[PDB]
Amino acid sequence: MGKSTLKHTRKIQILIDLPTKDEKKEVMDMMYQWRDRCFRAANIIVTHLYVQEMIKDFFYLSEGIKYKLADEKKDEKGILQRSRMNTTYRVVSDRFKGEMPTNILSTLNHGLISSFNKNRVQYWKGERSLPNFKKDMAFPFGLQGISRLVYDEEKKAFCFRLYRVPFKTYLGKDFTDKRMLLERLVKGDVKLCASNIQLNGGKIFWLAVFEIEKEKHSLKPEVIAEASLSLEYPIVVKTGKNRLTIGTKEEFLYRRLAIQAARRRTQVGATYSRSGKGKKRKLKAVDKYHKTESNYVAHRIHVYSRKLIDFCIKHQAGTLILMNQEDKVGIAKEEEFVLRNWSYYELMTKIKYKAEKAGIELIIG
Amino acid sequence: MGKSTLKHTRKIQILIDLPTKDEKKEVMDMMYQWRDRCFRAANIIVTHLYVQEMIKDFFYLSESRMNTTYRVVSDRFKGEMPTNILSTLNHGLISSFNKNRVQYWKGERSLPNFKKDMAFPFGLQGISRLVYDEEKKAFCFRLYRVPFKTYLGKDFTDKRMLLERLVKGDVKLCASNIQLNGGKIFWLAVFEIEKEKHSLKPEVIAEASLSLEYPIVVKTGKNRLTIGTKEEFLYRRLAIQAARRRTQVGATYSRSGKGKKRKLKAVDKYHKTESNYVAHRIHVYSRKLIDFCIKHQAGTLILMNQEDKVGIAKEEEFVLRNWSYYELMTKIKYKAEKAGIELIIG
DNA sequence: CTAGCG
DNA sequence: CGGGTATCCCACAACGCTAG
RNA sequence: GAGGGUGCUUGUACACCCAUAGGGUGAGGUUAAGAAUUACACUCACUAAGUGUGAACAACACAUACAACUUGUGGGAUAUACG
Repeated sequence: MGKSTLKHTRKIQILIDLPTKDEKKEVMDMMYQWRDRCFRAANIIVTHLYVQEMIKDFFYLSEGIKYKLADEKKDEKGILQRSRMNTTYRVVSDRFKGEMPTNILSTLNHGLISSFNKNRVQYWKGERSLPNFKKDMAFPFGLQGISRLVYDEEKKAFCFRLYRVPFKTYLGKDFTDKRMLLERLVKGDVKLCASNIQLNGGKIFWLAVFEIEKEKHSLKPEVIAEASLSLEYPIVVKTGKNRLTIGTKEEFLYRRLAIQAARRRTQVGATYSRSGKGKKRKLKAVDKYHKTESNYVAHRIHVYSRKLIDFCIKHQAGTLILMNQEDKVGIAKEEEFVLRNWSYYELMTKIKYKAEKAGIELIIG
Repeated sequence: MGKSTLKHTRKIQILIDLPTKDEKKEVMDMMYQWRDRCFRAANIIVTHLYVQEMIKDFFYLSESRMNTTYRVVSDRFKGEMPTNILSTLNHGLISSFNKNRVQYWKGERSLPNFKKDMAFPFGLQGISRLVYDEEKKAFCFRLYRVPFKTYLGKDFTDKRMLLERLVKGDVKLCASNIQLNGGKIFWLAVFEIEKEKHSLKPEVIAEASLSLEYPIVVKTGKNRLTIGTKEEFLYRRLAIQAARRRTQVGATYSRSGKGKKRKLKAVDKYHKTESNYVAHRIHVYSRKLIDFCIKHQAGTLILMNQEDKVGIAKEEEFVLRNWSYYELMTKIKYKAEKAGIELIIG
């Protein structure tokens, strides 16, 4: 049987549940410590995974031995004293024990070794650099971190202990969207995957990864929906005599160009702002647009994707084909403006995963 | 007390100085083999040097410092790879590791690794017979027994002048690089140029003029530099003015009877800080003009009146007005006297 | 509840 | 041409069990 | 008046607020000058924001309509700004 669930990530805001300020500050300092140690750990993992492969390659070219990475107790030619994943986990645990819980490591190391194997051939060949994990990386954690999850009616918020630190859930005015999903996890009706935890300027965010089941619709795959993507009209869709124009040039392209105009306005004007105090202070004004472009284009892409899938659903268009997308990709790679200003990879992945969630099969021509 | 010599890097195109195309093809494929060898060797030195330093953390394997790696790579690619290049590369990698050891310890930065398309390093010994050829109308040299001819084309940039001073020896060359991008051979050279003491030459004429869309624009020979732009100087003006208007509106609707000073101190402060803002802006612009004069050894600076009558003027506000503004001229004169620049009112 | 191992 | 950085494309992941 | 704060996260307007926030500072290093002092797109850091109760810059409670809500990690790539 195939996977009946698709992964999803929700942003639930969680707040430290301690009565006083100094205890909250202690928790927050401990979590900044967790983030910093996790980033150091991830660097350590990728370096430690790069090193022994070069040891293998050096030995191979020196004396032609087919050395391999495995437990020597199970392989004659192996160079490692235990399983490789245990090697990286053990070295990182030894270097950083007693500061952050070891499940951050036991869930980070898996993610890094899984990706290193798939980038192995390119690291041997040489078109990729060793990842340089950033300091704002969210530290991942597993289900061993959630315990005693319950609904406390005194506070009307979900309460749990994330590694011996309590947390109430600040769902706010979300009594229908995620309030149900966590209730589904208290009593065992939804599955929670190993999640990530963000820290952004005094607010904690629990990027919970669930497994949302598909939605069985009244779809007729014989009905075919034709969509055309352009930087003049974002989405144009056909279904027999039914057509919906999704988005406008003014709303998407012209807004994005105005936003870039503001960013360039500010970059030009930053030269004569408060100087003599470092680069960060001068470029505070352009820090303001840290992620404004990405967020606006992201929301517009999401709205277009949802409107298109709703178009298919209301017409029961069980199969969607994106017309002539190969030609558009080809011509776009030659013109800088479209590639920079026509986010087609994000729109493509959004449409693919939404259509695969909703049961609409997507074919690209 | 920084280093008296500055380092500049130029990207120049270099061709094989050979008559037949087949010879060029062989030379270029041999250079590609060189690049592959340098890539593998560099990865080996970085990883193995990391291993040797971090040995105590490598317990999970089965059961000077330069020389071991140098001999290993020498037996690795002897004959197929100029050992001078390998020695330069090993020196570079060990130096970089020494510089970044502290960051390597803490887990701050992972191990920097190289690529298939890295430009291979070479010392001064690789380049031989660096002479400027008139018959071939370019610069020619022999990189590891291989003659090579340089291409500048219709290059009006500083590359030709740098090449002339280099072949004349006025500029020292440092550890360079050779890159193979898009079927083209390029030379990434690093030049050690002594910072000649800049002295004010009174013959240099610097013309300072105001404009309608640049706060200060200054001309000096073929070097052109503008200081600021109208929106930059006007943003803060509009911002403070809007703040003053809004604060006035709020105060008029605020609680009265507590004193007129408590009501209009915000307005007085906004006007005063506007004046201080223009003072600081003139200060920075004057500093930039002085730096422009210094950077081109301009001993004489003259500010053009450029007033005229009617024409295009008398309608536009001519941002920065005219040289009658908030002690602008007196400040340029003071800073020039501090720098010894000749100032003649024009 | 946390830490180990593949 | 310097880091640093705003975005684009493009790939991958988001464990599972046992024992003190 | 742009821009922001609170109103779960993102977008649009929204009521209450902050706003010279492209500002006000603080720390370290470097540099120039006889000094005051200046300068650094050097590095780092801090400081404003709904209403009520509350001595409180403690805490708790209440706090918009609409659309969206699969996000993180990494690499490759170009561009803008400045030197």
